Amino acid sequence: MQLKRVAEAKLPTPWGDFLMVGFEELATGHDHVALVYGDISGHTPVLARVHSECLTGDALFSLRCDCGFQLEAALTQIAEEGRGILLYHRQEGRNIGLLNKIRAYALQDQGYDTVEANHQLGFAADERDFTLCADMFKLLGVNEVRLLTNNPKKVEILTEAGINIVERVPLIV
Amino acid sequence: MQLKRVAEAKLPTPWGDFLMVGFEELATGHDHVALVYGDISGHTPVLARVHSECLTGDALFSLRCDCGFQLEAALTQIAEEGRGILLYHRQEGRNIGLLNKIRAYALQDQGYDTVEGFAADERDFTLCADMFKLLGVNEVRLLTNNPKKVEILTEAGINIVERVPLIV
Ligand SMILES: Nc1nc2c(ncn2[C@@H]2O[C@H](COP(=O)(O)CP(=O)(O)OP(=O)(O)O)[C@@H](O)[C@H]2O)c(=O)[nH]1
Ligand SMILES: Nc1nc2c(ncn2[C@@H]2O[C@H](COP(=O)(O)CP(=O)(O)OP(=O)(O)O)[C@@H](O)[C@H]2O)c(=O)[nH]1
Ligand SMILES: [Mg+2]
Ligand SMILES: [Zn+2]
Ligand SMILES: [Zn+2]
Repeated sequence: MQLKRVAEAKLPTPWGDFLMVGFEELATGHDHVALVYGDISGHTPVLARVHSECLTGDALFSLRCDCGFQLEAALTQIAEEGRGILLYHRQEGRNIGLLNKIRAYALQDQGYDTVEANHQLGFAADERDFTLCADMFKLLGVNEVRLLTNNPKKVEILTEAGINIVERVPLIV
Repeated sequence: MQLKRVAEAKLPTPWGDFLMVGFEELATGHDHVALVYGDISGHTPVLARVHSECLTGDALFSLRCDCGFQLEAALTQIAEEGRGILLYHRQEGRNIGLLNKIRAYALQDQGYDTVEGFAADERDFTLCADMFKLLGVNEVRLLTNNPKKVEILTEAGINIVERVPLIV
């Protein structure tokens, strides 16, 4: 356990109420958050989406990526399921940070794609640590998970990070 | 100057392209960002909105506040003006932080209100003044419905020459 559950409140949205849970990294103090829809108790695998924070897409209407659409789509599918979870993993730009993501777009505003745009900035393809997400699930009393994703390689990674993914689920975007 | 302009890229949106500029606090390393629409040069006062980051409202569709609507409304009015700036001031929950904002809602989910162990507003807007300076901006036409904000922001060093109602 690298996180601690520090608080929760009712988050009213156009899909209904979500229980929003605040998490704090024990070692850094960094925050992360989860949105719980419905009753997640029960031996029934829980439908969940692991979303990595993307300021530009998530809040600034960026068309340069589909993060915002994926975010809305996940909440919708979770609402339609009536029971689910969305982990808002606050590791901006694949854990390199917002500023680095901007200077990556700055380089992409020249040609080079995502991969070499980071090797140039000193980072690898993906610098993220999903064990934190596994910790959030644990703190939420969640075991078996039906993961919302269109990338099969993600399931390999998240289960690898310690998440008991018993089933996959495509995202409508 | 407490900030440094570290990078910029084209930010395509449904209103067109914005030049997004990344800023870094010299003392903390914390980031902040600005979105520039059109050509902000010229002695003409610049229309701008100072938005304080609110994760729940800005990205998580929270109805518990109108931060998200204000955010969209500002970008729209700026787009309609054809020249403007939006400062995304990353001081969550009035500078107390996201976690504290959640445990505040937790109390509001109880009895207390938005004023009960921090003050009313812990924010420091001098950083915003710094972003404008780094953007080569002087005179500002501020987008806001709160007149008391103009007093505060000009106080923080922003040459606000006009308050402009933010239509939502
Ligand atoms: N270094 C870069 N990071 C980016 C770029 N565009 C988006 N991102 C970051 O990548 C993260 C999301 O992209 P992923 O491709 O990881 C999407 P997710 O993790 O949600 O995978 P899927 O479920 O398979 O869709 C998110 O944290 C963004 O901030 C880019 O051009 N460069
Ligand atoms: N502690 C609290 N912070 C809040 C609450 N509602 C919003 N906020 C936070 O306050 C910040 C912005 O809200 P304000 O009401 O201060 C809006 P601003 O200061 O930008 O005023 P205007 O220009 O008039 O729009 C933002 O960072 C929010 O996360 C609340 O009930 N309690
Ligand atoms: Mg605001
Ligand atoms: Zn993105
Ligand atoms: Zn808010």
